[PDB]
Amino acid sequence: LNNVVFTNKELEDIYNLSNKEETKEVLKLFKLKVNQFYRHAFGIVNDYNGLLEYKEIFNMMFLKLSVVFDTQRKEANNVEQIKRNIAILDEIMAKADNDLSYFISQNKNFQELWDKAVKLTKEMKIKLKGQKLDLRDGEVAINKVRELFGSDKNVKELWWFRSLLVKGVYLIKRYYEGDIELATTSDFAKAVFE
Amino acid sequence: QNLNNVVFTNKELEDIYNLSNKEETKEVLKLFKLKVNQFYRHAFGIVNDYNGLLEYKEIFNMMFLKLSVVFDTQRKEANNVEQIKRNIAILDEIMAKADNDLSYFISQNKNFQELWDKAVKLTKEMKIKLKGQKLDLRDGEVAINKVRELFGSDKNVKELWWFRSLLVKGVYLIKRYYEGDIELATTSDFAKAVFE
Repeated sequence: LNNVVFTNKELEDIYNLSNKEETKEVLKLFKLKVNQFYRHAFGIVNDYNGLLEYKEIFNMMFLKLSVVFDTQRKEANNVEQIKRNIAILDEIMAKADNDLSYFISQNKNFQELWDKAVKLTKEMKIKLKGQKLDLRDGEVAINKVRELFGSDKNVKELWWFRSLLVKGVYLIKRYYEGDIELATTSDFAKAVFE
Repeated sequence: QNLNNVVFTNKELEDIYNLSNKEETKEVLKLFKLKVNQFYRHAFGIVNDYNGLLEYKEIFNMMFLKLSVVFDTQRKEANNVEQIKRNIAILDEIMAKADNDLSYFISQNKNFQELWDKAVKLTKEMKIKLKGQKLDLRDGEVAINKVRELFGSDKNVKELWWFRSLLVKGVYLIKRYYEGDIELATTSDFAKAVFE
């Protein structure tokens, strides 16, 4: 439910203020950075949504940007300041990347799991070659991984823990839909209800 | 998911029970009938309480393979009480091995016990968290999304969500790749590393 990100309308309004003629070829560069910025920001939101701290990082990016827009809004023709603002946007993205790394490296096995996902993906190139796979769902996608690497230590742990979790939310759902007697539906349910 | 033409229908089971028509082989036939039930219970218990374990299908099938053999004996000895008694003992031995196998594997896979406990622990907690939340959606997606939404901070669901997100991204881009695309090598740091 984004509201922290400026609409293309709002961005165009801000670009306008840079009406003078000298502040024109710099305004070209500024417009380019703001785009690289958006790309960089959303890249984070759909390449790192698995990282808890991704929302924080995304938001800081736009909070810091809004500040730069404040400057621009009341100095839209100050080319030397626009040049600096362009540098600040670069500084903002550089910190977002730093944050991204700090967290990924602070989460024990996050680096290892990343490499593994990279390694198995490369292998998927081979395995899927002309397999004409075509289905939408994290399910189908994840089932494929199981189907191809069921013997891998990491996808094994993921599939096992996953199966239990899913089983756990389905039964509690049943429980609250009036049921019980569930305490003897499986060893899992028995341990969950005892 | 192994659970097909290896398991005898209740029709087939009834046919086999019939052969035990004599009258002495009747009170034993009651016990045999009981064991075969406990057996099915035990077997399917494995298929819906351990499907997360790769080797579950193997175990399930061994159980019915070994069972089929006991049925062969019963079929041509349906009135041999002392044999029936032994068969009942064999079914007990079959279940005992299935349990052995289930343990062997689970302990050969390191963190499986830990993850099981954790899933149990978090589920217990879901009882409290979900109380009157009227959750009602089908999909492993929705189900797992909920777990992330409730325990996003847990060490284990954290690793699962991270590794999961990358794997899914990896299978989707390779799919794109094979649908004629490329230029993908610069769509993300992940794709770059995948294609370099």
